[PDB]
Amino acid sequence: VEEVRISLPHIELAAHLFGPPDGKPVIALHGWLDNAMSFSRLAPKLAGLRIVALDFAGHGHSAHRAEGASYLLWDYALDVLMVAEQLGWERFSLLGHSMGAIVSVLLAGALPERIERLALIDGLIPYTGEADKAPQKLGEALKAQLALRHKRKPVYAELEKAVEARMRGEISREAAELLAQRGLEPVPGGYTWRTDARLTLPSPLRLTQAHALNFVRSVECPVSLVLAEQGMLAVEPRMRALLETLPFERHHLPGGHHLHLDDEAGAQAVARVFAAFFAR
Amino acid sequence: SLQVEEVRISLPHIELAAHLFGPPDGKPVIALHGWLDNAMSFSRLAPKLAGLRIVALDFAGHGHSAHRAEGASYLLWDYALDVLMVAEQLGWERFSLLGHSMGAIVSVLLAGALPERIERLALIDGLIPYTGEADKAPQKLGEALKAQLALRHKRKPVYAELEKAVEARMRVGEISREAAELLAQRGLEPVPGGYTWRTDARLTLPSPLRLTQAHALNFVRSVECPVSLVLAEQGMLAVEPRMRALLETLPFERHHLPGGHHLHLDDEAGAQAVARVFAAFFAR
Amino acid sequence: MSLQVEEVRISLPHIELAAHLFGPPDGKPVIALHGWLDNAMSFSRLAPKLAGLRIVALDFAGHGHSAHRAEGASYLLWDYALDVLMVAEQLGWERFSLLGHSMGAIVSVLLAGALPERIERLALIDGLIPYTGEADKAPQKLGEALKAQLALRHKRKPVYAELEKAVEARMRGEISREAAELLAQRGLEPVPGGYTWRTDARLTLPSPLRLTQAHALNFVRSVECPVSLVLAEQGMLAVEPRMRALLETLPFERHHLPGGHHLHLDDEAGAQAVARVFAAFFAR
Amino acid sequence: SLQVEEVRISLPHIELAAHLFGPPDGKPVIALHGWLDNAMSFSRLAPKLAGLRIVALDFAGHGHSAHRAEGASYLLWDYALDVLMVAEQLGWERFSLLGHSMGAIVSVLLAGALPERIERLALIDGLIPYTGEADKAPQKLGEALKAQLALRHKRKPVYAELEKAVEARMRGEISREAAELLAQRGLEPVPGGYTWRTDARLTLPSPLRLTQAHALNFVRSVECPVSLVLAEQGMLAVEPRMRALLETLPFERHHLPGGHHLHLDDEAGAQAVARVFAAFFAR
Repeated sequence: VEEVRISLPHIELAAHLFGPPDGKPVIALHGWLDNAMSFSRLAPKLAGLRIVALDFAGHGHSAHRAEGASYLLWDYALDVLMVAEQLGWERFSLLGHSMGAIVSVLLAGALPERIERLALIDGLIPYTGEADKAPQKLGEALKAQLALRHKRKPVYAELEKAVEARMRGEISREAAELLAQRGLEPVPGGYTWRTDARLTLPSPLRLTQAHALNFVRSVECPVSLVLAEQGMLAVEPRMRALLETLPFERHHLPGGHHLHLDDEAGAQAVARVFAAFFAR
Repeated sequence: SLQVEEVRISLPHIELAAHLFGPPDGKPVIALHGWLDNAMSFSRLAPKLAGLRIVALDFAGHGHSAHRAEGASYLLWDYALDVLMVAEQLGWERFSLLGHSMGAIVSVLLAGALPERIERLALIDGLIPYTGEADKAPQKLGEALKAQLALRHKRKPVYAELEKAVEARMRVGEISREAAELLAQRGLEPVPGGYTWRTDARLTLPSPLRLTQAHALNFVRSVECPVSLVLAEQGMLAVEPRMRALLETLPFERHHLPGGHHLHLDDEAGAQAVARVFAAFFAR
Repeated sequence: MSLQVEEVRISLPHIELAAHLFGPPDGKPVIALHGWLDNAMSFSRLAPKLAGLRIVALDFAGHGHSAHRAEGASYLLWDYALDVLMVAEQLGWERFSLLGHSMGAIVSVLLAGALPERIERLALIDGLIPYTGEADKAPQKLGEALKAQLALRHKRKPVYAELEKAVEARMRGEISREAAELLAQRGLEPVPGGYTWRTDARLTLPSPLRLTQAHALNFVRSVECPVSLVLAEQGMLAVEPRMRALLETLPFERHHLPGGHHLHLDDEAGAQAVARVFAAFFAR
Repeated sequence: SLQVEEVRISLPHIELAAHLFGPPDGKPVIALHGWLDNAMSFSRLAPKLAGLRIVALDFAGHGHSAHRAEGASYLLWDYALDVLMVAEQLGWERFSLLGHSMGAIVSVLLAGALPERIERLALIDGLIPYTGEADKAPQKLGEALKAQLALRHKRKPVYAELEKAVEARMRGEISREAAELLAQRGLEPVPGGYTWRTDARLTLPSPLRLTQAHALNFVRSVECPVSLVLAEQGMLAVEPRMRALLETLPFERHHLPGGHHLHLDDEAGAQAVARVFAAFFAR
């Protein structure tokens, strides 16, 4: 049994189950618009771990949220905790990529009694926004909502065009293909990339810089952070300075933002860091 | 001869109840009530404001409005979207807001986020939310996550007798009997025991992320339209020197009136006192 | 002295309904059921005249101010029967009576024949059995139902710029002007162009599976309680003259009255006529 | 290169799960499983039907498809509507049905009601539902309504042990391998172990049965060729009314040794069903 629905009171999520049932409890959280197959290459190289690779709401094969509900970061955080409860987990670890890493940091800092450790791939804090611009951002969010019912879902008459659509938005062909297998939905024309139109909405309220700094400082468990030298630190070198103020174990590795999925090579690089980490 | 007075308003994500006051050609006003109250909050004030088309909206989870769907939150800017969507569904471009307590706070958020849309703000004994700083936000989100896990356990009181239900609404001068009776007519629901104050258990939840003090101040300083704020002499705001110091730096017109937090509902004289301010304000 | 509760939500597990409450809390418990596309104000003239009774004038799902059913749910006659039974459970009612007009009378009979230990009495207004269909046409009928379900996304609801054009629209659905007005107060919803008769597009769908004539007659035979039937001279018997003979085979009390199908709502005289019948019947 | 095998199909009112089998350009077939089963019911059969594009659909409330919304029914013609909407979502106008048990009953209803859409029926040990006449209909409606009131109270069993949950599946007759195949798509994790993911409303009795005349009228309105596989000693095969009825029908019958789940119990049983249906889809 490697593929299940997990029924929470408010939503039903999909998950793929990796590793043995006696292994260390881990939930694996993927990035924006991705899904659990983000851990195709990586989950099976971390033996000793019972890895539940969760589709976030509105991604992969998990349900779309009910009408009116938001896709904010702490809504995912609540989903993940309730997945843990529904499994009977008390303490567990989080393996996170990109947005998934950000969600993991929030949970760890909000509920340090629940999180045993963090294995994070090329993600840490959200894009932030300050109080002076907040009235303005809420207004943008309110207007984007009035346009929600007119959003488009593109259609690709053939699969290969669906795969390469995903590359122009950057990953390898095998990565795109692996995501597509869990990520595509048949429509009359052909396949579309299953998603919830609300996932493109601007947030009504970003965390300030002080909020994000406080979350990251509230983490109490060990942290292993893999940084793609062609990834996030290529896009934000102010991150470098913040990372120096933190105790997290940093490993810079070749590859891009999805280094753990692009290649067997990247995945094996990531796996060796995390296998070490999970063993101590 | 014909007057539609009670309606549903269909938003794409929720269906709300509203009571309509005034001539269909009056200045457009949406009235927003307080936490765990309902449209009858305005049952004495709205008839007294006779140039105005007042849409007295029940907020989600309140009065006769639907509860939100499973998993949806009840945050201030959730109400703000709903209110805006009500204006859309009514075909309103520009409109004014009349708000009591929490409804005043939602009004201020809306006005500061969408200055182009809000003509006027008439606020009763509310302005800014309770705020929380970033140093406690992680602990606050932990509390919210835990409260969500424990939400299953809460239950709603049942009153076998209606007078018991009104009496539970007053619990020694915070709200009058007449005020609790008016609210009770739109706020109670028959159950097997008798009556319950119709509500959503999720309205109990703590916010996962409070606005910071800086956030609250930026919203109130982004209000560009005329504002008339009425403060209850026997409420908390008119007593908070931190409120006085704030209002003194803002252009909002201010009036204090005898009475409690529900002064516009408690009796005719209060409603008329408040009417006198807002009727002059709207007549400009 | 105390203000009483007249308008409420009634929370069922799967839907939330609206009802208007008439009469003394200790009155004989009655649920009043209206016709297709009408609503609880179908009983606005008649209920106040039934002095002994505690009448819960229910909005059916998708009508008046009750919620529409969730995505994919059907509006078959027996779905209404369940909602009515669940309403009584939510009121704590063990045994109860029914007062039904048109489709409401039909639902009442289905309920009374299916669960006779709960229905004490039926008061029926110019309704008895549904339109039926035999097995030889069933595949065709389901086929039609599947095709209509596929075409349902394209249904839209008329918009009336003018309150009075929405009322006249209802007079050609025949019914007096004051009756259309009365129903319009509970049946109209504000939309951007003005007013729409609030409804669910699914109420236009054909049944996937009609009751056979034998079904209908067995539901009628299965009624165990006393039944009072009112027959409008220009109503049901003027459309289906076969009905007169079926009725002569049933122990239902029959009262022939003037007026059309909505004789209880068209005018004060119909309501007075109908009320003296039902008031006699409910005193026994 | 890699192919899409597991998918979500979005209908306006509900979201279903399906496994896709066979060549993209195959003869279009939607495969329909039986009561309380899922698409793993075809795990053995469908790979053996090589010319066919088989959309093995989880019925609402089963397998990995979503449960219906609050208040919605699980009646045979709600499944029929779903199957039709899935065909629309796939862009299929004419398509074939492969149905087991209740899946076969739903398929007959669809063919009989929309002859223009159904090209063939390949039915396994299913034909018409249990019927009930008008003289019992009020009693049945009342039982259905009393069942609805009491549904609230039922809670689903929880099996601390995965194999205890499988063994529960075994109580008609079915093999351990068929049970485990179904359990891979039909079990969900729960605080105390595992539960068979199912909607409780699936246990409710119908409010309104088809009469015998309805059922007969549906089977007799099927205008397309049908291949009916019967289990040799099943109730459908031997009850004199079913044999008598079936003798009057233009359907291609084949009685085969095996249980109600003969297409799933064992590879041998699947091969046997494959041969029949393979030939039938070739003509």
